[PDB]
Amino acid sequence: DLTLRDYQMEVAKPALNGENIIICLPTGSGKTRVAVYITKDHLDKKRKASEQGKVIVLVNKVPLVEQHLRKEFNPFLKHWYQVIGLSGDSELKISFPEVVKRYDVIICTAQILENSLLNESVRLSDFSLIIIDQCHHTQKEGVYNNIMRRYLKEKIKNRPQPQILGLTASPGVGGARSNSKAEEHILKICANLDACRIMTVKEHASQLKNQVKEPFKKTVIADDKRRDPFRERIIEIMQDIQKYCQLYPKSEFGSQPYEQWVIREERRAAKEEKRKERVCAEHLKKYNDALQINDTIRMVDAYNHLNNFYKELKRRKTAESPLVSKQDETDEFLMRLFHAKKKQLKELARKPEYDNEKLMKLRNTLMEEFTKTEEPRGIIFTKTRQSALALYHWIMDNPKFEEVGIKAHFLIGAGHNSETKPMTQNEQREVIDKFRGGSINLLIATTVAEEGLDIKECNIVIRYGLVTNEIAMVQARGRARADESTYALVASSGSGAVEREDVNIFRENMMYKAIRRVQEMPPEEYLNKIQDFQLQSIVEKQMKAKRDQRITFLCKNCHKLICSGEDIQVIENMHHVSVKKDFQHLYHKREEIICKDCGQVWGNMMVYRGLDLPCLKIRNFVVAFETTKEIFKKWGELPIIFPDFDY
Amino acid sequence: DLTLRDYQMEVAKPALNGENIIICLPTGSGKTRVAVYITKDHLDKKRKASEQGKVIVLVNKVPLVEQHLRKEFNPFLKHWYQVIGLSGDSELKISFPEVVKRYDVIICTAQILENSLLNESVRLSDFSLIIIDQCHHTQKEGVYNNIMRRYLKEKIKNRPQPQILGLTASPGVGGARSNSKAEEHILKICANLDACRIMTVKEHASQLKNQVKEPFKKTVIADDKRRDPFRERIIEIMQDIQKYCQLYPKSEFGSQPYEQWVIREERRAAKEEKRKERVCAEHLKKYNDALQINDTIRMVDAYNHLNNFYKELKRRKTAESSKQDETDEFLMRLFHAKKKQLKELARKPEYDNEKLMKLRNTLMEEFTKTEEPRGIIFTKTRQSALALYHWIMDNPKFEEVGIKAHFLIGAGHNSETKPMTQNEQREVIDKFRGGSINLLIATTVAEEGLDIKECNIVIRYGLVTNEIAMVQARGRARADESTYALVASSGSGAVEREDVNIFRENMMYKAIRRVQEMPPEEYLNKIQDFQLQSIVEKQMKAKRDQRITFLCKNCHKLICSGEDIQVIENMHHVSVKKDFQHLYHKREEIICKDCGQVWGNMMVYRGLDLPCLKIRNFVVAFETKEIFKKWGELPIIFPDF
RNA sequence: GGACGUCAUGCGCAUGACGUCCCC
RNA sequence: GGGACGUCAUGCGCAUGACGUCCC
Ligand SMILES: Nc1ncnc2c1ncn2[C@@H]1O[C@H](COP(=O)(O)OP(=O)(O)O)[C@@H](O)[C@H]1O
Ligand SMILES: Nc1ncnc2c1ncn2[C@@H]1O[C@H](COP(=O)(O)OP(=O)(O)O)[C@@H](O)[C@H]1O
Ligand SMILES: [Mg+2]
Ligand SMILES: [Mg+2]
Ligand SMILES: [Zn+2]
Ligand SMILES: [Zn+2]
Repeated sequence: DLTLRDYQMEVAKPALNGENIIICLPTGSGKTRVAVYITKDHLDKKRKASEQGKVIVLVNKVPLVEQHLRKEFNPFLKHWYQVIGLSGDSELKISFPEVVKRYDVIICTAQILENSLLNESVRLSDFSLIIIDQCHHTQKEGVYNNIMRRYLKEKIKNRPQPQILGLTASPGVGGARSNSKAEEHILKICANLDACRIMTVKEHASQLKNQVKEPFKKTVIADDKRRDPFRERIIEIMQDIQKYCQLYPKSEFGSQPYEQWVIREERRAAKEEKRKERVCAEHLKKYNDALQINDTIRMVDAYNHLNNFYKELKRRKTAESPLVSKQDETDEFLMRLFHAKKKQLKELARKPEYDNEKLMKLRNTLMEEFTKTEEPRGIIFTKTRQSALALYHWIMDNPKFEEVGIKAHFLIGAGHNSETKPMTQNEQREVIDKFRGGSINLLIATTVAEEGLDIKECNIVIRYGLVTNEIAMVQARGRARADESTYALVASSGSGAVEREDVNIFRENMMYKAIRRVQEMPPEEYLNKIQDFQLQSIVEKQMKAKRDQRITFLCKNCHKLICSGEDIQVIENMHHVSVKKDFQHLYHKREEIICKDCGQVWGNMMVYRGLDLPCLKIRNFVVAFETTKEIFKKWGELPIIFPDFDY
Repeated sequence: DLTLRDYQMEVAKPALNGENIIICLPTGSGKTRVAVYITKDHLDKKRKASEQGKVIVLVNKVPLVEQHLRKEFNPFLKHWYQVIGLSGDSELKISFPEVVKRYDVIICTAQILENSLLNESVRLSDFSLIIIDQCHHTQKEGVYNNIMRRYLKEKIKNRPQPQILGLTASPGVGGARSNSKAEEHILKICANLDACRIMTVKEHASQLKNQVKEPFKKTVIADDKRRDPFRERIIEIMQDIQKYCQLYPKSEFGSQPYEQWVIREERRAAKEEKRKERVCAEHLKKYNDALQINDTIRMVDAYNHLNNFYKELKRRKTAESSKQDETDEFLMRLFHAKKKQLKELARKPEYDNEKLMKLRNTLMEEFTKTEEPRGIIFTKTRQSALALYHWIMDNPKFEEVGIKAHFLIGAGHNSETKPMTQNEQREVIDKFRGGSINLLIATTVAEEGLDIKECNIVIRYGLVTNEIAMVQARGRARADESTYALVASSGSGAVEREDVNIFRENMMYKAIRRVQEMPPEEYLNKIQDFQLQSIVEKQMKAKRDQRITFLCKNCHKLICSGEDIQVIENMHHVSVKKDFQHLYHKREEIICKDCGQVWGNMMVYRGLDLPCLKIRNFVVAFETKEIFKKWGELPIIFPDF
């Protein structure tokens, strides 16, 4: 039984009458339900005018396909039309061109559609309604914009195109600081979705107000005026290393500019055969990491970060199943250095009084807010993955949290480009569905929790010194819309984060005023501006179309002669491997492939057709041409390509 | 008779007792008078302890040497000590090492002292008090910081140094947006001047308040909702050119990103022998210039900017004693077709910019409050100063109500507008205090340092820079019933940029209040750390600093080899081949014979008429091609003629 | 005329963190 | 495991304009 609330109608009306539009409805309003109502209405009128009704709903996240089916599309359309959900995760034995022709309502991740459009074929004439979910991403080189680039390309050259629905809560300002540049970004994503209007709940605003409960805002600041024993004890150690190698920073200890400098320094050193310098630079990064860990997490984690790093070196340096020797002077210096000051750090880390202030501010904000209701739920937005896994263990090892009600769990990302190891797509469901059950009470999450996914309503949402953009700001507030909701920001004065959130509050307020002006804009003006942005949106692709249209291997640490370019061959289209048979002797094995001479990590052992072969990563070698030298980050940056192992 | 007011004392006290400090006193308080009182007090105590008293007062501007002498230092110290003023403008036949030894009070531009320190020699032991004027410049690779880098270098290695006075009004925040990074910048320039404290008028704040009259603030915004006929008529013309060459922008018309794009495009085109493209890109810049001129100045100036540009091409293309390409004849005709329309449209006063009517309105009311009022208009570009002058001239109602105006621009030779002489700036500024000139239309030049008369109105005409210059500009208006106005348009972003500076200024006062309240063990340890890394910042620059054919950019002809070019003096590069006489033409200026592109200018050197060549106008071809901006960017150096 | 520095604005590139999608 | 995209922070470079200095 497919109703709409009065505000939902007001926003939908022009889409029901065929106009391409963007829809701005807050989190908890039910923007997807408006999509459903529009697909049906659109499709019914094509039946009743004896015509084609094919509707494709694009998303940016695999769980949103199956979530949009179960909870919105199937219940209201499966029994009248042919509905399907697609993704890369889907195991179908049917090509996408077929799925177009066999189905009426196609929900899928936008890249599935773009993959087909790349190239019997698929094209945008085949659909009559394209609904883009979270359309603020229709921007730059995003998939959504590449789709729309084609649509717009056809429009201008035509002198039979589908209808386009944009779905979002807040379109954004695109990092701008001026009300002029707010307009310009709004108009730009209006222009990318060829919208005849951006659409907001004006006439039924009072009704919307009651549906979504706006939370109570706080900014709990931490003036770090405590003594910082752990900091001081580390900066000592770092200065002892900086003298040893004679590499002096232009930057504060425990900060980004230091981290950038010390990484540039490790590279340069490695390129110039200066082991002593790079090894110290490598170690100096880990110490710098431990400082900023001490700023945010508990200091036992900072300690552990170092302890584990020096534990790893014991395995890689100590031999097993005769040499000049792996253990260098520089290595033995740094190892001893840490082993000397270790006990001090450990016994200092277990003093709870010198743990970070932010943690006591977090503790305080939790304890009061988890004692207002008998069944409360909440989220902590930490910045790094490690800080999620740590704050979990912080809550575990702390009986007062558990006693008052808090049973917590971390919720991180999926990627394989982090030093912390991810969660599976499936493992995220396991938590999030436990969260709505009440099994898990408190999500400690990275950005992952901010957009899209259906997470239970929250009584508290804590941004633990995390600020990103205006969009994510307002998304995070949307996650807390239960009774007596609270949106807290727990930063320190030294961060700059209180002032960055305050700029986002200014930006958000610009965004509402840029929407109010593009709406009030006379149509001759609006038309002429949108056409101009679209004309230059196509030219932005032409400049990238010119951009895109454009030896020996040595151990970074000890500079040994190991491999030629001819010795390396690709497996599949990614795993590069060596084929020489002297090569057996020049590496060692641990639990992982390390240099025999120096114990530097080279890669890992794999199996391929019952053969134990060595994988080599480009991280860990200096490439020598002929003379110029280089460290490349990923294999694709090299100039010559290697042949496949087996032809 | 050398007094101090009660606030001036409070601020000076620790300097009188020998402590290195920075002094923060508003514009109109008399910070220089505190320098005078400190030099005398310092020098008197060295006489009376039978010892060396040598004091060097560094400045950043040549007029401030002669101004500090006349109006502060000589009247109170010439009759008791040996006072002198130095600069690069000074015509002395005496080396600086001598001037050190012969004089007690040495006022000079800081580079004079650094030149000597570079290298009987000069060094910082020779002075006992160094007073740095406008010490907020003691930053980065500024001269003031290179001086202090040496001072700090000696300090750390010593295990007999002078006292150091920092003079400023507002030290700044250094572009920061966080109260954490405000502290960090304050501490950094505290650390560069080795100050024991930043010093502000707290105990006698009420008295200071009365001395300096704080102006009434306004932000007169212009919602440009008018029709813009001139704009539309130009964008038409630019689209006609963009189709012709097939170079399409990724940017708005009449803006910076367009200007950057269209300059990158002219270069690329010139490197790749694509005359058609570059010539259009060159012309497209001039059209883009005329749009942003239309945004700020009157539109007759935008028209004139184009007319004069196409007039120049008539001289360079028409022969005397084929040059005209298809692309050239296309663009020329194109302008000649749409010309009369632009001219007759430009003389319609109703379609001139709104900001000008907002300016007009803000002037007319504020120049009718007092019978003798004075004021300043801070425009952005030099052209917009010279234009707003002519705007006020050609407008009898300004003159009738009292306004007699004049422009006040810069000195440099790196602008498309031609400068004022050091002397010409005095001629205006001293006329301004006389009442001969009523209204200065100035670039940034008027904001810092120079003694300009007090103002009833100061207008920032869509100009915003940093917090420092903001507060400096407010300082220029401290007469009775003073007003500080900002006249920007909603499309600028400038109202919001000034609002960030207002936030930044407020951070600055709070960062000062915290470094002052900071316990000394903490303050010491932070200053020593910034100084330690300030020296390392020089070491990273000390590694940075320690690191073929010539073809006409337009027509790509073979003109000169590297061997054909020889330097005159250490700057004017010139060709010596004698086929070379034929390949250029002469106008009123050296142009290509084939295409009429400007190559340089004719000079005389030992009675020889020789051709100067600028690197702007040639594609350098190795064996790769390149356009270099200035000769020093090339890899091989040429011998002297 | 040359060199150097500072400020504002805009553009581009790099590093790190976070997230996503597609493919094997 | 590879490729692409986006977001945040930081750093670097180039362009335009304005200003200053020093040496010619
Ligand atoms: N017209 C309606 N009548 C009744 N319930 C509705 C209606 N629209 C939406 N809902 C309910 O609200 C839910 C939408 O919540 P949510 O997904 O948070 O909104 P959004 O799509 O804005 O994020 C639906 O799943 C449904 O349970
Ligand atoms: N203690 C004082 N007694 C008398 N006049 C003073 C005193 N201090 C300053 N002045 C006057 O103030 C003028 C200097 O002010 P100004 O240069 O505008 O301030 P600043 O040095 O802050 O730029 C001098 O010309 C002088 O006549
Ligand atoms: Mg929903
Ligand atoms: Mg003064
Ligand atoms: Zn090795
Ligand atoms: Zn030529």
